[PDB]
Amino acid sequence: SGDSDFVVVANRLPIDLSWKRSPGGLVTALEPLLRRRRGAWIGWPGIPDSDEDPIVDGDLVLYPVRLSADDVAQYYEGFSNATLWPLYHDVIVKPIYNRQWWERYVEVNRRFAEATSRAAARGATVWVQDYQLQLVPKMLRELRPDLTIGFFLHIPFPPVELFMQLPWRTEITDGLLGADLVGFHLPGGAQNFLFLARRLVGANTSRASVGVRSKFGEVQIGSRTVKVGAFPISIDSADLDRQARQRSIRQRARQIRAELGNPRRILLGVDRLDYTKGIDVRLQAFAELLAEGRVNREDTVFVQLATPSRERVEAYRLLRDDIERQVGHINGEYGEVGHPVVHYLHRPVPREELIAFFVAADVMLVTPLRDGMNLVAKEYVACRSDLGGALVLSEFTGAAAELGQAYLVNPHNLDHVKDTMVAALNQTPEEGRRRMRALRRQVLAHDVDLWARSFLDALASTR
Amino acid sequence: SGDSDFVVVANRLPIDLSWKRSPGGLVTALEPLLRRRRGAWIGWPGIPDSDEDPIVDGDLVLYPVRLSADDVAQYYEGFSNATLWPLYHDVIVKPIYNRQWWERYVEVNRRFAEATSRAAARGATVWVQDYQLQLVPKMLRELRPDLTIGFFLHIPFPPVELFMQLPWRTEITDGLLGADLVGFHLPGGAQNFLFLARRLVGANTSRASVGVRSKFGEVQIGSRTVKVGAFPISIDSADLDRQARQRSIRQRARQIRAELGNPRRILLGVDRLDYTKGIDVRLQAFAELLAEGRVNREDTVFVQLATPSRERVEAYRLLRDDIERQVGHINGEYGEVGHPVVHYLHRPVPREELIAFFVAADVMLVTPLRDGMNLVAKEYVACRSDLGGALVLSEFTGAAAELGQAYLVNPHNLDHVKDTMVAALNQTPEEGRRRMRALRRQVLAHDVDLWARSFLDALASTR
Amino acid sequence: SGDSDFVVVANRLPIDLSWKRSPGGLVTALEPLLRRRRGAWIGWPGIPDSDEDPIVDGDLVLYPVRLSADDVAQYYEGFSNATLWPLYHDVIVKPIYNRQWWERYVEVNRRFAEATSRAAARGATVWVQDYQLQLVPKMLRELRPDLTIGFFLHIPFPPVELFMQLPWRTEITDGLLGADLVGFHLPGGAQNFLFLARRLVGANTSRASVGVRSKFGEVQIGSRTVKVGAFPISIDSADLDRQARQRSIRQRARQIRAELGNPRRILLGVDRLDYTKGIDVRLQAFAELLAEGRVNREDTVFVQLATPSRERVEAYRLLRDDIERQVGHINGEYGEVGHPVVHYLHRPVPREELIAFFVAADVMLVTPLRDGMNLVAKEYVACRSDLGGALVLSEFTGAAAELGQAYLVNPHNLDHVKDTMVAALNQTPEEGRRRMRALRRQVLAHDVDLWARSFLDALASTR
Amino acid sequence: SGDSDFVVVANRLPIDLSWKRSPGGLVTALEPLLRRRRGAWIGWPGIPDSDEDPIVDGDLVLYPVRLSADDVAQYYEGFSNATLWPLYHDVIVKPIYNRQWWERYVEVNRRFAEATSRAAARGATVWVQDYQLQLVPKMLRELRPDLTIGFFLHIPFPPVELFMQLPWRTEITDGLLGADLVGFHLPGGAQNFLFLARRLVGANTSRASVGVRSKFGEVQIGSRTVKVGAFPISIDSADLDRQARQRSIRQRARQIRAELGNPRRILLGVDRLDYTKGIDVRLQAFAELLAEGRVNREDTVFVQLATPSRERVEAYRLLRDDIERQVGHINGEYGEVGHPVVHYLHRPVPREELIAFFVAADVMLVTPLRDGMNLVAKEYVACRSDLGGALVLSEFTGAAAELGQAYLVNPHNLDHVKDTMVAALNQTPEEGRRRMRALRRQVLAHDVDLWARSFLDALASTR
Ligand SMILES: Nc1ncnc2c1ncn2[C@@H]1O[C@H](COP(=O)(O)OP(=O)(O)O[C@H]2O[C@H](CO)[C@@H](O)[C@H](O)[C@H]2O)[C@@H](O)[C@H]1O
Ligand SMILES: Nc1ncnc2c1ncn2[C@@H]1O[C@H](COP(=O)(O)OP(=O)(O)O[C@H]2O[C@H](CO)[C@@H](O)[C@H](O)[C@H]2O)[C@@H](O)[C@H]1O
Ligand SMILES: Nc1ncnc2c1ncn2[C@@H]1O[C@H](COP(=O)(O)OP(=O)(O)O[C@H]2O[C@H](CO)[C@@H](O)[C@H](O)[C@H]2O)[C@@H](O)[C@H]1O
Ligand SMILES: Nc1ncnc2c1ncn2[C@@H]1O[C@H](COP(=O)(O)OP(=O)(O)O[C@H]2O[C@H](CO)[C@@H](O)[C@H](O)[C@H]2O)[C@@H](O)[C@H]1O
Repeated sequence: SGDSDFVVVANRLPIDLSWKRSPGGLVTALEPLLRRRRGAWIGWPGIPDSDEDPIVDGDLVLYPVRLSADDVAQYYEGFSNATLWPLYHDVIVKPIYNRQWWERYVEVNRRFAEATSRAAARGATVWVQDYQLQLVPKMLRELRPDLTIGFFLHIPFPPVELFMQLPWRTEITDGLLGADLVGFHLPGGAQNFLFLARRLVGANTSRASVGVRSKFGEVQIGSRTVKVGAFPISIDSADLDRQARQRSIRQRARQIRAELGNPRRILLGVDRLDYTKGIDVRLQAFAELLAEGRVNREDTVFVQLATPSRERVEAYRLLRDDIERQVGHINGEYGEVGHPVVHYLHRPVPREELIAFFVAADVMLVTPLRDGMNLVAKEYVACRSDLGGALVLSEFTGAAAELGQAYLVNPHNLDHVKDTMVAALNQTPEEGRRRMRALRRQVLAHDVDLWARSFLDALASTR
Repeated sequence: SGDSDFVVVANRLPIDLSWKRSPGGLVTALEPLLRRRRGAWIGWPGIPDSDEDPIVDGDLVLYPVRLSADDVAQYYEGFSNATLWPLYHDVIVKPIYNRQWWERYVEVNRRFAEATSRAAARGATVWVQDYQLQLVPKMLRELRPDLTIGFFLHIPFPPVELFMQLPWRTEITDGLLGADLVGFHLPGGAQNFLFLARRLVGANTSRASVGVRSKFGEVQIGSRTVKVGAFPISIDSADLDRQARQRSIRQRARQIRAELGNPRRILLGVDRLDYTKGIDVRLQAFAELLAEGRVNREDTVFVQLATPSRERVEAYRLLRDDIERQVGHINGEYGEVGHPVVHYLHRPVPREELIAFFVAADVMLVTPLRDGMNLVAKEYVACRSDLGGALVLSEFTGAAAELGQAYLVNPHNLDHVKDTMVAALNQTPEEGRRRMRALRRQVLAHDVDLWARSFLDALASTR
Repeated sequence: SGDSDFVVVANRLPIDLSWKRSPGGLVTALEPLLRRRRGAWIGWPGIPDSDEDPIVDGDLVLYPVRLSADDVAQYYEGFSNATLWPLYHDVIVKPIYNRQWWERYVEVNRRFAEATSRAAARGATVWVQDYQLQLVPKMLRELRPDLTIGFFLHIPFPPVELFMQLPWRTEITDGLLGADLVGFHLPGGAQNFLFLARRLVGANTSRASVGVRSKFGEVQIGSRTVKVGAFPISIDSADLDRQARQRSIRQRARQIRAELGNPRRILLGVDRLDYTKGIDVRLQAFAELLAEGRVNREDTVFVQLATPSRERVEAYRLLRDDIERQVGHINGEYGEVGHPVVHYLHRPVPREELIAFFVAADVMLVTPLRDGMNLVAKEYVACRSDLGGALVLSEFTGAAAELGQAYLVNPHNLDHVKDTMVAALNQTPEEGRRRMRALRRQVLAHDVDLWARSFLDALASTR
Repeated sequence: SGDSDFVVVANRLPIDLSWKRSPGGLVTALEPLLRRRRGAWIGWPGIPDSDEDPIVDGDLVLYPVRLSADDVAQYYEGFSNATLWPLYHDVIVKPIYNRQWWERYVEVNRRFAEATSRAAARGATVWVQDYQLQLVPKMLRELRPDLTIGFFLHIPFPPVELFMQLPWRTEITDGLLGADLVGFHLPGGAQNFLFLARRLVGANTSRASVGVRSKFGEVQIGSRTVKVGAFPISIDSADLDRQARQRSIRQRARQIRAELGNPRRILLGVDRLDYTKGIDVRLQAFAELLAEGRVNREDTVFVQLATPSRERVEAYRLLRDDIERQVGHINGEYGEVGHPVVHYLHRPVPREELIAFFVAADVMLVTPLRDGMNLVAKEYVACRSDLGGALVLSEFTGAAAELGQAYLVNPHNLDHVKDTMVAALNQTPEEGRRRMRALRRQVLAHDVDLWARSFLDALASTR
């Protein structure tokens, strides 16, 4: 019946493609828990039409979920990325409502639930991850009412006015309510969920504000209670802090500045390419600052590192076209031959190279239109043990709830985005250090370990 | 100092362009109150660069507000229609954030406040109308703290996640909080407003659900309390009921059906042209039903009457192009020469002609994506004293909160929109009558008089 | 070796899909020649992956060419319709240059040549039809130097400045030069071909103007001479004339006018849907005339009958969208419920119904941007034995070279298109008759029989 | 009556904006003729609403033509740049036919003719320049039949099938026929003009091919004959040759290569931004070569220098957007931070800097879709006295008729454009020198002086 007493369910297995374990991430965050539990991980291995035979990793048992390329297209590229993703992110792009996508999403979700049941021992603890798998908790509780089930959403949970658009709004809500604990990064998501529970499902809920890792909400579902909480994700702050101190990284950061023609100021953007990330906004702000002579085109350069994402989704292709136009435009207007003012890469950057960029950057531009947390904001902070740099951060990130000492911006307020970029570029050394010290105190004290433990303690208490 | 003890403030004066009073509307709803008060109306006369000399109407004193064509472009076509309107309607279209529009909106709002102060006697009651004038209550209270000020929003008040986009979010919120009473059509708007008050402004508010014309919310603003309520607007039900019974109207309805080639079923759409109104959705549903042979192209016709709106706003021009494409397409595919399946007019229809269409229509299609109330739903119901017809109504209207006996649809769920249109077309006489009787009981009992009195009683109680 | 002494090669067999002979067309025009020759027809049967076994029709032997759906996509929808077609029609739409399309076009052309060789007896006469098969004459002469080969292009032959764009310009030119006779509708095409022969291929040609069915051009290709001529295609004028006189047709024409609400004037457009046909132009002209009050929206109606074409080619889908927008727009602006000013059908009209429309129409609108001949202009004329009606005809048709008594227009000169439509609508009975009599004298004397005989006499003389 | 016996008429005066004479160009080419004649120049000074008082330059008398910003918009940006320009260049972009533009073009042309008459002495020689002023010769001959009038078109003269689109085709043709000599860069243009003369105007013309600076064509216009010829424009080859040899230029070329990260190969594009210039084609070719690994992204760089043009014309803005997208795209895909594979400037480059780029570039990419001559091809050749470099040149330039030793390409044949770019990048030193020597022999022997003298000798012989 499966001999795992702790099970993680996520769209992907924690491996890279023969194959090896992916570095960092949740799987590393859960390392010391797997040392005391019989742990399993359920997910798609990332290859189409694979076996579903369990793979032993010593520390982990991997249960591959079989998906065809067609399953992936309709469940993932379709329903997950082109229905749920834009809807949950404040419909920045118009969601597509497609019944064939929904039906595949249901099937695939069931397949994940079945795989989980195979792995899970009696009374096992299950942690379901993220928006692609919102039906699993209910499906799992129906197959296996003995299980303790947690669910955490890594993206925002939208306001009810928007969520209601979903023709399958009730099925998704019922899906989440199959969990013992439903967690979000922010109290706002939790409160939206409680309100949805009363409005759409008619369940009795708690009415108080939801705290951070405390003051939990409750939804009554017949005989049982669903716990609702906010657990803001973070990074392995100490590890990144240590990694950024390496001599090789610091020398690379110096070499990067030399390769850029030794600018006095470097702005940096690091993003998975997504319309949620507000890359177009920072480029527009930068172009207008150059037009206004408020940024010196001779000693200031912007580096944007976009890692490719969701190429088969038309909205992402269109966003890529817009950004790339902006890059060519800005350089043609304000650059010189042999000296761009914008450097842009559309590719995955090796982790040590990326860290060197964090170390090199005088201003980190993290300006999403809407983002669940955004780890890049926290990664930059963790890397600046030298206390240099400046973080310009959108209010519409979960990170802005913790990183209040950054230069916060409303990305829709372009005038203030521009004022703020100038302010960050021209800050005094002391003021820069004051902010970075405060940000680091936060990020170092609130790491992924605290997050993981807080969620699992909450989940454990529902027993 | 002005000798009016009751003052209405709205973007437009209640006149038609020399000039005469506009029929119906709020000005008719307030007729018996003006018989017992010295009443004034403040608004733009609809002509550019006019005098601001008061005009006596016997029952009313009209205070024209001077606006230039440029004022109208930036305050109205700009900020009101291309910033606030799309934002408040769940960003169906992308709002434009423009500082020049904001500054004009502020100036014009101040000009309205000044005009109000001129007209208003000491201790006068003021009722400010709608989204173009959200700054007036605060501006007015600053000029004239002796006044009792009510404000009613005729469009939805969006969720906080969306409202927060507005770079001038705080100024707008402070603006509304200048009122003694802030009213919305729905509890949902009221509750969004209270939540915004706590989150953005930090004011202490009530935490309970907001009732309908009862169980009011409260926002504490220093020394004074702001009342927050839901007052769902309606029509002069009895008057429209009476008007629809005229012999001439009923004969016209018969003649309309003959001019349409005597179809067995007529579907009707009546809308101010707006992307909020979901005209594209009903056309898509109709086209697919015809493709699927689920509607008989030989005996069923759809009439769409769009009255022109906001021609200088690009989004409205684009929507008009899309709808008109759909019309040509559907007729080219399923019509015959001499017999369209879709009749479409882009023009204002005389009121008696419009009522004849309500009487003629077997199915009323009211399918907005998002609408504050939508009066057309209620007008149709009021017209069907014969108890014929069927109302297909979007859940995303304020009207759907009262007209639950209609055929309710999620307009994003196209499959169900299509199922519902077939069901309404093919309903039994008895089932049709059962629904229409129940709808009429509601609409006849809850008219614009009840709405107006409920709001003003609430406003009066803040003294 | 095949026992046919006269062979027609065309993209399609002359059949309809079991199957029966297509009415009218070239196959009917060649009926009395097949009575004195052993005739064969080579072409695709219109079904994918068919046999290539000959089919005896008594009067004809049909040699089916096997094509896969992929062959059709790349050779026909691709190279023929999306490379050659827009290029030859003055690049109204941007040609797509695709090497995979070219290679398939070559393969398919070879397959046609092989099929021809199978059917053709020693010394047989072969008539290759149109732009999809321009490589066949050279390929055929290489396989079978005993054959007499004619080729006729049914579309315009573009000026050299445009033809030169084609990366495979030389291969196409060499292809055509494989024929003993290369014929075009117009001297202009013939002269373009001669000039191309000198410029691109370097062959010695004649330098005189090319006559109509006379004064032929010559291209010297080593040992042999290629004849170049103009043979303007026509219709079976006498048959259509006779058909239009039927009592049933005339009664249908009257019934059509009654079904249109008995307009005083009917304008008609009849076209295979194509961006070459200038349907968008006549709609624009009509809309502006209505806007200007120069056409009476109360007693004048426009009927447009578009038969579907090339749905898998994006440019045709886009044109359909534009036209259909125009239709919806014009009706929404100038129509009434129950009375459109534009009736539009996107569907094949039965031949007797179409003829009834020709008979009913007061003004025939034939306004292509560029058209090889356009048979509709001549069909209308043939149908008006009552001498009623008016033909408005684009100068950029081959038909305008013969139908000079029509109301000729430059479709790019919209002001004059509009003036001309008013003039045609309001012509005196006598002036209308004078033009229609002259047009009919032309069309009745120059029919498809004269065309076919003239081409084949020219082809025969090369022996 | 004006005391100038030689008069140049062009859209612009030969000055830069107080003001000074523009370097190089036609005005320098005509320097030794002005030393023996009383010369005048008629044109717009480039400022709106100026005086028309003559300005003495000692060597020249400048007659400013008064134009308002509105005149410029409708005559120049409108008719010239958005009607004639796309039409004459094979409708790469769709011409706009606008009667208001035409009427302004007529008025402005008349104003130029009047200014000319003011300056011109009895029996004076007049040289009218280019496509904005095609009506002047007829207008001038009507005012002043004593004048000898030449006209030269600097852009291609399109084939008749395209020219015929122009609603004002006859007025333009009559306009040109007002000249004693009409000259084009190429025999092809001359021959198109003769054919147009016979077809549209019905004039008797010569029928032979038109030679280069010889074997002239003739159009008979009543009593007088119009000479038609081909005079391919060139540059001051010797001066540019000398200029490129300067030590400072050669050092700058070396410094440019160092600033580019010392690539082994530099490709260069230099163009006035125009959709005729095929900048999008070379970028596409370069991107695909990089994708295919046929160009080394580590040691090969492309520099594109676009100088801004016609910003108020939407087609030019759209082309700029497309190019700039391509630049950003290619760099994001194949560049490195600190090392773009494409450098792009949208700005006027100082002449000495531009020459340094010619000297630095290993491959010159001159790939227009259609261009009258293209001087950049010849400028590059003149600069390479070191015999290094390679010229990749579109067949669809007038320059390709003289520069046959370059690497000629059909820009529509992208496969061959790509093959050719690889071939040019990888040519042997010797083969490179062989081509460059031959090209230089041509360009050095056929300079702007030969062109100017040949045209004026032809013009003089019509006396
Ligand atoms: N060019 C590049 N090269 C190499 N690495 C790059 C890169 N660009 C970004 N990365 C890395 O990818 C990760 C992106 O982190 P995000 O917070 O943006 O996660 P994401 O949006 O994908 O997932 C969701 O989950 C996370 C965690 O819950 C939330 O922060 C987020 O809001 C939510 O959308 C970072 O670790 C970052 O360093
Ligand atoms: N073709 C036509 N010819 C003639 N008359 C036509 C017409 N089409 C529509 N009308 C009339 O115009 C009015 C439209 O009523 P709506 O409820 O849609 O108001 P509207 O959206 O403009 O204003 C806002 O205020 C009202 C009242 O608060 C809210 O119902 C609404 O949600 C909100 O957007 C109806 O009275 C209707 O009969
Ligand atoms: N809605 C409808 N319903 C039923 N029938 C319809 C119809 N619309 C058009 N037709 C019929 O289809 C034919 C179209 O004739 P065209 O001259 O336009 O041919 P087409 O352009 O396809 O072919 C090419 O070959 C012919 C003949 O050489 C050239 O005239 C032409 O220029 C060239 O492009 C007519 O017989 C017409 O009556
Ligand atoms: N980025 C940059 N910075 C500085 N200078 C730059 C530049 N880009 C281009 N130039 C210069 O501008 C000129 C462009 O020459 P073209 O031949 O392309 O002329 P153009 O097309 O404008 O005019 C028309 O006239 C000429 C002459 O008859 C014809 O060659 C042409 O076909 C026709 O369209 C060159 O002298 C070139 O060196």
